[PDB]
Amino acid sequence: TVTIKTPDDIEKMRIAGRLAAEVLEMIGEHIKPGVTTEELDRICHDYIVNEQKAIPAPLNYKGFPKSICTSINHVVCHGIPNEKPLKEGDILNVDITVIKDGYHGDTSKMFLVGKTPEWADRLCQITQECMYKGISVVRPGAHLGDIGEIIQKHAEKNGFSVVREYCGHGIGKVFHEEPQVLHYGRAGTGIELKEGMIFTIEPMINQGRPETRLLGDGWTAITKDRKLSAQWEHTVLVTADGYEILTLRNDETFPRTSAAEFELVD
Amino acid sequence: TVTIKTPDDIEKMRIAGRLAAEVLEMIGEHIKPGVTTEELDRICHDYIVNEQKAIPAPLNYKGFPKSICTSINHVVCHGIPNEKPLKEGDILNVDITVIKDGYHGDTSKMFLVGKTPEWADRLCQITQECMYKGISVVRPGAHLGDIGEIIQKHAEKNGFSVVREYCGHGIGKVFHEEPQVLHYGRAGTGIELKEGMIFTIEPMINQGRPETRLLGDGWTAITKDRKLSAQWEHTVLVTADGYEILTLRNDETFPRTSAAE
Amino acid sequence: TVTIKTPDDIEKMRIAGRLAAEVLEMIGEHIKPGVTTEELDRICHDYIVNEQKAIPAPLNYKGFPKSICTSINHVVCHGIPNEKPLKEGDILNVDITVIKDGYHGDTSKMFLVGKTPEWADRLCQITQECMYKGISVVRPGAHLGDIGEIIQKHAEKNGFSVVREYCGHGIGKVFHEEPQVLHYGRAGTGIELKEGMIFTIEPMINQGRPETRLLGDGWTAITKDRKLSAQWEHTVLVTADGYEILTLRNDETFPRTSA
Amino acid sequence: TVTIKTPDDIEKMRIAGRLAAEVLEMIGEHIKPGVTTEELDRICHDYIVNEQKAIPAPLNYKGFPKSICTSINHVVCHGIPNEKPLKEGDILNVDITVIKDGYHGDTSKMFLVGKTPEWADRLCQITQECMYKGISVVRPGAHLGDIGEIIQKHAEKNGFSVVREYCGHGIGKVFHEEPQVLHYGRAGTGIELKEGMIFTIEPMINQGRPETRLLGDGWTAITKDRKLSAQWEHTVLVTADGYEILTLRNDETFPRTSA
Ligand code: MET
Ligand code: MET
Ligand code: MET
Ligand code: MET
Ligand SMILES: [Mn+2]
Ligand SMILES: [Mn+2]
Ligand SMILES: [Mn+2]
Ligand SMILES: [Mn+2]
Ligand SMILES: [Mn+2]
Ligand SMILES: [Mn+2]
Ligand SMILES: [Mn+2]
Ligand SMILES: [Mn+2]
Ligand SMILES: [Mn+2]
Ligand SMILES: [Mn+2]
Ligand SMILES: [Mn+2]
Ligand SMILES: [Mn+2]
Ligand SMILES: [Mn+2]
Repeated sequence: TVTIKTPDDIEKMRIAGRLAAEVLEMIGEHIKPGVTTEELDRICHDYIVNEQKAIPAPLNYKGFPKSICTSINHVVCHGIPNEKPLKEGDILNVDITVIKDGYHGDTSKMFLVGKTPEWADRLCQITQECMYKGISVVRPGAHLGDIGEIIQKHAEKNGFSVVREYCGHGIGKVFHEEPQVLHYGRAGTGIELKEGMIFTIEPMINQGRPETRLLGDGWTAITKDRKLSAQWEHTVLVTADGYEILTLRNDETFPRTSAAEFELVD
Repeated sequence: TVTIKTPDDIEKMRIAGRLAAEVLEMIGEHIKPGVTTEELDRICHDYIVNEQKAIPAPLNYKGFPKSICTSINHVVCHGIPNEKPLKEGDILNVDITVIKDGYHGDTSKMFLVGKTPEWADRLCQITQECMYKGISVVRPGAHLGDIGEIIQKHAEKNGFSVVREYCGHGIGKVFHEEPQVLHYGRAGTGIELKEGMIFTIEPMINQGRPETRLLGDGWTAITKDRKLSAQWEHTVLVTADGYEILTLRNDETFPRTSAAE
Repeated sequence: TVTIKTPDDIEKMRIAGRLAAEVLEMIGEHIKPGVTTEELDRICHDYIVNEQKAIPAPLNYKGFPKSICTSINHVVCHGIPNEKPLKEGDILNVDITVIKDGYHGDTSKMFLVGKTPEWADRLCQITQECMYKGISVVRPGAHLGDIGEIIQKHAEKNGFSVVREYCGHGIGKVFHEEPQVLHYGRAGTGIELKEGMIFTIEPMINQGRPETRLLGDGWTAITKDRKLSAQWEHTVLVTADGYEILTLRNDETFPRTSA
Repeated sequence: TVTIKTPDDIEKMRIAGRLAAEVLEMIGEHIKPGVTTEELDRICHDYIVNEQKAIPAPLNYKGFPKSICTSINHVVCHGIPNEKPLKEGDILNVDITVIKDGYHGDTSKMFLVGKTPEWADRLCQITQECMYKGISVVRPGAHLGDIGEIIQKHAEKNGFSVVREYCGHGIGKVFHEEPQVLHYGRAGTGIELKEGMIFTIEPMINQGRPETRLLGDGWTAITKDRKLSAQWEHTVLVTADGYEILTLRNDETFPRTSA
């Protein structure tokens, strides 16, 4: 069963969600050619632990040895931070998860490292759109398939493919719980959404074919065809009216809630 | 019945050979006019070390300063990656060796950079044909000379010459071991091939005359006459009844084994 | 290190070999269109256990769920007896191994079910010849490679191909022991044969390409091109000056031994 | 380069071989104490010319003055038939070659005349075994060395030595062609055999040391140490996967072919 969070859980989830967003607003300043993913990891780790008084959820999670995941270029997800420097032209996903007093906030974004090819930029833009469209359909009475279909149609119209081997997930006082949030599928299928459900929408969208391959560290997934892949992620609450993005950043213009979306249509 | 078993060493050589082949498959998509050979070298080195969790065997080998060899046009072999960009019309050999947990896989292939002249295309095709002919005679009871004869005949019939001062070699847990695999000679001579032997066939074929000379850096060999030179290389295992190419790529149509098409 | 059977081991292997042969001699009378391979399996099972006072070696061996293997048409080896009826035109391998007081006799033969097409008959014939040829070169001083070369030359010369990833095997008080016996290769290579070695020669020979594919049950191997495949097997003793076929049937005219 | 025979050549070589063998079958009844080798020569000459409509190949061949060779006792080979009678206790090699319509068949055999010295019969039997073992390794892919090695090991195990100064040879529409077939040497070296080659295996095996001495007649070779020497010879075809003995006699029990 999918857990239904109480009003109290939801307030604590807003808090965790705001912190994870703040790690991303903070780290952007440090991202330039030459900085290593491990130095970014150390910066996020110290911010989360020393300033936010919280804990990086990935750390030691099923063996994962670092505090954040850093996925660059043809890396699809779960890249382990290391001493390899960022190179101008890279696209970088920084994926944060913060646990504040037992509650998880999970979110990621793409960064452009110095000057980047314009078509890498567009992959990143289109992928964020896919995420935003997936969020736009969330409301009580929608079905999980609604989210997959709308992401999949937008990616595919743009000549990209959706990664099927990884999905979004319920999130709460546990990092990964039901449901599996697939980023492909058919409208009206899968479980029905209810107020108080909380889950991530985190589409991985590849420039070429959808298949991935795992490296020998057990975590780093790359595109089998070595083409680019981008991801963005938010933690989403189902509200009485529709959705609330718990991990919204201050640099984002997408409406935080169905209520803010209704207002702007006036 | 029982499913066939292979010695451990042989499966670890098949892994090393498949990795070496994948580096060539990978690097093809990066080769175009304007890319420097030192840039190819960095791309290959990072893919071997960071993704394959393996080691570029050429690196610091007898002092060689790079991770791959890049040999262009009248360069015969062992060209040192550098800051010179590839130009339209270049022929380029990229020669990889990977060491995966101590086992080596050694292979090279010719790339046509942009629109190349027909005579450079013909040199590359016939050199590849020479290599595949050499591989085709490999089986228990073949003699090393069979490989040199078949290559020499195909090269010379088509107007080309064989470089004599470089040869293929045994390979396994060491990068270079006995035997010397000459790309010229006479059938039925030299040692008899035995099942489990692994060695390379890597003919260097010249547009003009066979003589080469070594430059100042002690690695870069060039044709004496300054005409083109092409090379292709595979790592080959002698099997119970024929050959198995350990470094075969997905883009190759030649059969991986004798059986076996 | 290949085990060398002692004279007593040899008497015991002869008994097991004769029993495995008599299972094929027996089951032949039951094979016709309409009979299911799970019926054949039950009949062989009851014969080995209740009559011979022996054990069907394949039963529960690495999980194999039946007492014999029944490979039809494009199936290469290890087919699992089941509810499908034999059809007119099928070729069928019944592969038997009996354990009689701890000693194994392993043998298989092809059956032509009703009227069979000429190309199926030819394949079965040439595979039998291949197996007999492989048997004929066995003597002390020969090498395992002599068996693979003679089989593969006879197959290929007649347009057929040799399955490469499955082989014959030493046999004794254990079902599968050293050496691997490839049905392809070069004469004079591999281990040297000595009196008292016992092993199988069980070539699988394909109508089209050599390659095979394992199905979902983890056992049933089929030709990759779905063309026909045939197998014949015998358990073979290296004697002082040639061979002895421990699993010879009385329907066979090839000599029991080289002398 | 060794010549390769066509199928028509081979049918003709079969005829020449069979005729050569038939001379040895015919001559047996005339071998007894008191018969001279020149009488055996004349009888074989007349049989070949008058009855087989063929020609004795040794006649006038490089000066040789007779139709057959007859080598007795310590004579190793190429004895010239003459007026000396066979004596109780002799061992005698009769070496025949017939040309039939241009094709040659070359074969010899030992005869024991009456009561022979006691280790003379075994010399002759071991020499025939040596020849048979040489034949038994012939197939495409074998090496000439394989013949040399198997013969030499059997001879030396029995305390005998192999004559090195003479050898077997290619044969066909010519009496002596490539390659030299040495009766000593090392497995897996020398010329590799191919289907359609035809050559002789004709080991000369000495009771004592291997060295020979040539007599004044330029032909008759004897053992330097004067101990007994024996020889047997057949013409051998390399077939698709083994051998065919073109000069087999009806008195022999070794198989005509590997098949
Ligand atoms: C090493 S655990 C990383 C998990 C990732 N934050 C996710 O979105 O599930
Ligand atoms: C299910 S075990 C199959 C064994 C088969 N009789 C063989 O030859 O090895
Ligand atoms: C600089 S060492 C390069 C050696 C090369 N890969 C070979 O085939 O031997
Ligand atoms: C005097 S010619 C005799 C030749 C002999 N028959 C041989 O085998 O060569
Ligand atoms: Mn990526
Ligand atoms: Mn995440
Ligand atoms: Mn997530
Ligand atoms: Mn078996
Ligand atoms: Mn060149
Ligand atoms: Mn090499
Ligand atoms: Mn190389
Ligand atoms: Mn069996
Ligand atoms: Mn079959
Ligand atoms: Mn004599
Ligand atoms: Mn002769
Ligand atoms: Mn003769
Ligand atoms: Mn040889």
